[PDB]
Amino acid sequence: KYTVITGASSGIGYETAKLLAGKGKSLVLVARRTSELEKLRDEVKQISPDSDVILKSVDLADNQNVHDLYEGLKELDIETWINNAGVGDFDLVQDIELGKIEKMLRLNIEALTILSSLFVRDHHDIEGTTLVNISSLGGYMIVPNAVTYCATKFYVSAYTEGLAQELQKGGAKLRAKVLAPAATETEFVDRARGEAGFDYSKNVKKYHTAAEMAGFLHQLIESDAIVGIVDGETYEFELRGPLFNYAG
Amino acid sequence: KYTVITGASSGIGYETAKLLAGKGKSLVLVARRTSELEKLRDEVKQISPDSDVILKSVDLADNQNVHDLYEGLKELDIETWINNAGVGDFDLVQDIELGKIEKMLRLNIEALTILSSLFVRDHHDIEGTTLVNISSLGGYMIVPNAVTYCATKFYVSAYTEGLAQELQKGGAKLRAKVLAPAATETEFVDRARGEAGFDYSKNVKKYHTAAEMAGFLHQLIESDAIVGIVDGETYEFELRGPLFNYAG
Ligand SMILES: NC(=O)c1ccc[n+]([C@@H]2O[C@H](COP(=O)([O-])OP(=O)(O)OC[C@H]3O[C@@H](n4cnc5c(N)ncnc54)[C@H](OP(=O)(O)O)[C@@H]3O)[C@@H](O)[C@H]2O)c1
Ligand SMILES: NC(=O)c1ccc[n+]([C@@H]2O[C@H](COP(=O)([O-])OP(=O)(O)OC[C@H]3O[C@@H](n4cnc5c(N)ncnc54)[C@H](OP(=O)(O)O)[C@@H]3O)[C@@H](O)[C@H]2O)c1
Repeated sequence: KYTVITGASSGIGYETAKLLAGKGKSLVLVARRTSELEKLRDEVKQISPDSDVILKSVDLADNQNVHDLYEGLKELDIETWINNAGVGDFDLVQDIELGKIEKMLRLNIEALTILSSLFVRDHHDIEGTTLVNISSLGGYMIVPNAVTYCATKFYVSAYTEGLAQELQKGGAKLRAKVLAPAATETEFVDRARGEAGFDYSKNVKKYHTAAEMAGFLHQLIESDAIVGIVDGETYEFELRGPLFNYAG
Repeated sequence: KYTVITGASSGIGYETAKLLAGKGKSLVLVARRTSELEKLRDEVKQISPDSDVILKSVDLADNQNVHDLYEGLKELDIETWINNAGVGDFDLVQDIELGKIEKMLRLNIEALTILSSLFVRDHHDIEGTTLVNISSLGGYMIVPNAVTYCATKFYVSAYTEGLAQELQKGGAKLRAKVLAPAATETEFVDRARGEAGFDYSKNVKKYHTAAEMAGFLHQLIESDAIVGIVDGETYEFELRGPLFNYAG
């Protein structure tokens, strides 16, 4: 029985793999950097010798890549699916690189939608399955100079909040949860601005570590809440219900 | 000086074209059905003989099609650009057809974002320019049995509210606005559920006509408001500022 983590090679996804390793889970680790994946597998195996680990070097910004990934995993007994892979961009709309933004839409929205839909299709009446989508506090609150990114996270928030409440109204066994982290110390900002070495310690007053966020992720799965969100003012992690208006 | 209307071959975008023709506007009308576009052009020319009308039979669910479209109109004086083309789907996530949902993302989110981005890049400091993105009350309110579509309208809402406030803080001359219609008598229902014939008169208790929505759209342009949103209870058209939290 497997937990699937896209974007496992660094950051939130990486620390989540090490946490579920310590809980003895078997994992499917997806990302492009095979070198990083094989590195994380070794740590998983050292943490948890009897945990089986499958790697998938896959660029999820391509739509058939996404379909092929899920088709390759149907042989498997998946209890948890985590759409963690995701990139930002810090730029005015007038200055964006259309190709980077397009890649972002395809990763942040499409891959997550395709994978959520296929998983929902196949696991909606299977007891004990969970679907976790990673959004951001920026999916509930627009941040200046990250308009296009925030909009992809509002999509993930509204998508997953609606899907969660759809499954509840339908008595589905599958559970669907959305995580909304705040400043988390990952490679997200370096990747977003295109240059490495941004120092959270020196530049950001409030932020969680990736290992902390992996724990909040684990709390969310182990709970009845649809939303696990970091409050922007207190920086507390709160398990709670949907934030967006629902017509049901 | 031209107003670009995507999804002009029916519904809101069509009635808008006629309304603007009655104002003497020149029009770029984009859609797939050349049949419906030519017919509209005849009607526009009868309304307004000296209005120039350019037709563009384009499928905007293809990202290269979207790019080609903008590049073909870079030789025009565009004052207003209206991202109106969009489709819905009524279905549980577990039942969606992956292809229709994917095209919906490509149309509702990507095309709108690509055309929004290029227009902003080229027009932000051109006096008297306006960008209008057509969301829905479903972009501020999740609706059961339409989770994915709502999600795409939440994206359109957050993106355009973000962009609008971005341009304001920067002293742009370009104005960005979002229209959030409620039940609007168009082909939208038929296209979502894949068969023709849905009767608003007999099935929907509250709804605007497509001509009414064209009027709210026009009043939105003739306003200093970022959001024009129909109230779901009273069905009043309200011109107001953003609805989502902004961190600026
Ligand atoms: N960090 C924060 O402050 C923060 C705040 C709110 C939300 N988030 C959300 O956190 C999630 C995790 O990101 P992170 O903060 O941990 O950042 P990160 O350290 O940059 O990790 C991003 C992950 O996504 C993978 N990825 C990126 N593009 C990919 C692609 N095209 N195909 C496949 N995998 C791809 C990366 O691996 P490869 O490079 O190997 O492909 C990596 O494993 C994201 O969804 C992000 O939006 C983060
Ligand atoms: N009607 C409502 O209840 C309601 C409420 C809120 C929001 N809205 C929004 O209103 C907007 C306009 O739709 P409508 O309600 O007027 O419905 P509609 O009558 O179906 O019009 C949609 C338009 O989009 C065009 N279109 C669809 N797919 C396209 C594609 N792939 N490429 C290019 N053009 C495409 C259609 O023309 P072709 O098929 O000829 O290409 C048509 O002109 C949409 O954004 C919709 O979400 C509608």
